[PDB]
Amino acid sequence: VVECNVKVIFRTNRIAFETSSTVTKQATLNQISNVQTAIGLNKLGWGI
Amino acid sequence: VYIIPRPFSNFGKKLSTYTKSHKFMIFGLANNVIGPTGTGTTAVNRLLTTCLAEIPWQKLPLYMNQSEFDLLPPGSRVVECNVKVIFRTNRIAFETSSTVTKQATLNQISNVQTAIGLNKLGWGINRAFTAFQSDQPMIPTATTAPKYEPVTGDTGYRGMIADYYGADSTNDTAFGNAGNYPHHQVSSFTFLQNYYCMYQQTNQGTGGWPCLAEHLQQFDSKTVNNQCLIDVTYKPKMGLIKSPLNYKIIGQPTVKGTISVGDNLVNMRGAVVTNPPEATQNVAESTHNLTRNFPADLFNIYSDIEKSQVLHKGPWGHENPQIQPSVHIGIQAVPALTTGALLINSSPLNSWTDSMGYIDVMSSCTVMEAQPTHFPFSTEANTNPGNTIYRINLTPNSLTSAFNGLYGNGATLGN
Amino acid sequence: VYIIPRPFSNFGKKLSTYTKSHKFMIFGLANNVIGPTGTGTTAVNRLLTTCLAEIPWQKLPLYMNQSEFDLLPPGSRVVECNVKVIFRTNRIAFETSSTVTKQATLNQISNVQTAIGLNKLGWGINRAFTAFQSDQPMIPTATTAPKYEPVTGDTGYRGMIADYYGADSTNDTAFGNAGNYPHHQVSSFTFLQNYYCMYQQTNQGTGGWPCLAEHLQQFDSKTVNNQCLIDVTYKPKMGLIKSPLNYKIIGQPTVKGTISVGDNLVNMRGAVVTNPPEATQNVAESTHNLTRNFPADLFNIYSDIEKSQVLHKGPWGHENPQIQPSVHIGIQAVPALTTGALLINSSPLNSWTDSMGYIDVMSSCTVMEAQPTHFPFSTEANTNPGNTIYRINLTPNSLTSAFNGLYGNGATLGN
Amino acid sequence: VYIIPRPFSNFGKKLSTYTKSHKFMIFG
Repeated sequence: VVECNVKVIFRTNRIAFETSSTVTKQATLNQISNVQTAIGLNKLGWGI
Repeated sequence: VYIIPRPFSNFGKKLSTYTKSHKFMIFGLANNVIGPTGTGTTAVNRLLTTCLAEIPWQKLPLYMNQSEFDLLPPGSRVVECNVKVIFRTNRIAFETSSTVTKQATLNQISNVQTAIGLNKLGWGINRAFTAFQSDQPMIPTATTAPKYEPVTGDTGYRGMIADYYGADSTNDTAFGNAGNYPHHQVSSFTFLQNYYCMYQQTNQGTGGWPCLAEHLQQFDSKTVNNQCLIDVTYKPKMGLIKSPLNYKIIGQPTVKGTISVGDNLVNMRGAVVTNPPEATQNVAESTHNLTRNFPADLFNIYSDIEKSQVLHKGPWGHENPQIQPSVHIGIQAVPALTTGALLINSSPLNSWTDSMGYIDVMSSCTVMEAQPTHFPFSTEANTNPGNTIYRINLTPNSLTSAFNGLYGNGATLGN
Repeated sequence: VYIIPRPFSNFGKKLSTYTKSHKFMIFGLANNVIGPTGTGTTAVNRLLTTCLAEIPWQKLPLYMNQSEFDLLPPGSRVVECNVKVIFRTNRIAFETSSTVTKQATLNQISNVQTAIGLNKLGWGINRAFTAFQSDQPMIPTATTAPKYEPVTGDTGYRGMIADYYGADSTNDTAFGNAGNYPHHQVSSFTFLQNYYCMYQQTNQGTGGWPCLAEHLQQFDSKTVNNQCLIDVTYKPKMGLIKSPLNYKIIGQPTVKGTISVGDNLVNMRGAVVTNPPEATQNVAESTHNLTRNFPADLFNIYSDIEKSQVLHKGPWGHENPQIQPSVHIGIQAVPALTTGALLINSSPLNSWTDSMGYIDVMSSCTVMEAQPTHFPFSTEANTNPGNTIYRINLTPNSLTSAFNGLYGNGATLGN
Repeated sequence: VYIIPRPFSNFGKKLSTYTKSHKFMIFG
């Protein structure tokens, strides 16, 4: 293998809608989410 | 000098045009869990399924209705005909039910996908209309002969023609608070009753599912939205769509001295041809071809309702003593199925949110012709063998496009 | 907008090249007293002989050896291949013997002669290897099937392959103080074991010996010396030199719905063809042709040592459902035989001074190919009928070039 | 002068390429 690449696009995310009122979890049309990417960590840092 | 000027009968050419704004609807058929052999006859075979709905830009009725077709003079041929479609939008459900699995969401991620040649050109089959599943009901289940004409097990379903146009001022089955509506004539949505898929069996030949993905494009719907993604057209290689013109038998010696044999040594090829691939194998195939040549002049259609008959007849209508080949391209519009929000535990993906796309399609075509006569008392339109036209008959279907290529259409009937 | 970019598997193409400096030797075969029928089967026929040695720029081994050939992937085809030769010089004997006739001389008059197309294109036959004469021993005597591969009456002589390359680290017959040497690999002269000549019988057809002289050029050797007189090349019309690529049987309807018949009305020619000249006569000939068309897909080679198999296979390998023709040109290098100084009384010319020419020949070629696969789990390289290739089989040899043209090679075996 | 030109076997290099559009899903 000479070189090999990956490119990714945050095509989008989807978050649920509590109908259930139940619990706790108040139902909302609001949405606050946030992507997070990372590279070397894996190999290079302190993890698994 | 003084030349006495000759006569002339210039027979003009009618050339019409037709259009129609169809409002088609597709469903996001969940990347159709392949159904094994649609028939108890091919039993050991399967169909990888797509939602790629098929726009019948080859069945005459997409372009014109009964009358318009009905009224075309003999020798009427479709010149060119086009389709342009607009991803007018798609709609995806909203799980209220919490039930199951399928977490309720105001989110939405869907994506259009169109494709052209695949059909005809690639390795697949249009097998559609179907028979299928309960909630998370987008994958389907019963294959079936694709429906263009109307089908019936005494009750009947369908009628492309009537789907777009309604019935006759008198026809019962339609007309009615509740029966077969004029749709097109009064804007209505109607579905694109055929989707497309790929066939393949088990052992007499084998290696895996080829890659559709690299033969159809996919857009982020919302992006491509309200924008037209189709607009390809076809100028049929031979679209004589009404019984041809009769050449008249009134010349002279032997060619009407008698109705005998008038044959001659030309030294140039003049008959239609045939390939018969001898597939035989013992762990991956071994073929053999044998060109078969054959005849010519008997008719083109009959039932009159053979408007629901195919368009490009390049493989059987040899015009005059010569030859040629080619297949009408094919075209598909649709949205990959929206996946349910199946939380946590899904580590199979098989829950599918119902979603329907409203694709706006306009179809048009030309077809045209002459009505000449070269004999003073001859009744009918008339020409000469110079062209006369000629068909090439066979026991079964001629190139049954409802079953996959080898570029031209095999002449036999699938599933 | 946002199109999701499709996949791609670009399978690269291996393209190699090969060369080799062969050191060939020719003899001035005395304008070969024609030998009557080399076989007790054609008994009444003859061969006007030339010294024109044949450079086998058509037998794969002239270009590459075992391994290189051996290691070519399926679908490997020779692209082009060339030969250039240099009249490195010739040597003529010196009669010491006074004996006979042949007056001793430090004089020398010799002359090179080369020729191209003759072979294939003209009216002759490569019949060589031979069986011959005592001093003034350049004319020869026994015709014989030309040797490229190895021949044997249990003892064996030859091996083009091994002549150039030697044996295997273990093979006895070679390797040894004295057995089958690596020649090429360690510069050695070796002979051009085939010379060329013309055939012709007695009564079923007749008029005399045509004129070779006007189909080969002759130089004053010494002039042309150490200068290359050949350098022509051939780009084979169809040089698939390794078993082709298998088209896989995994598309869909009928084409694998079953392994049945999938045939179709194309209306275009798609099968290989055949001429069968009906030579019949009563004092100079009378012919009749009858085009025969035929089949296609079974294999290309087997014994693996079919590297000693021919190069341009234009008359039998139809690639995909279509067609074509043509023959690899042919090439000859040599010196007209030096005449003895046969004084006074010679009023027949038949005394010939032994002389040998060292012609320096370099051969090269390209051959190349791909190794693609379009099915996810398919084992082997694989393509599609789109091309698949197809051979056309027969009982005897296909175009047995070792017996003279009619441009293409008759398919039957001579002498 | 006159050098007799040596042989040569240039073995070419296959060099392919591959791609694929995967559609992956993550959970928060």
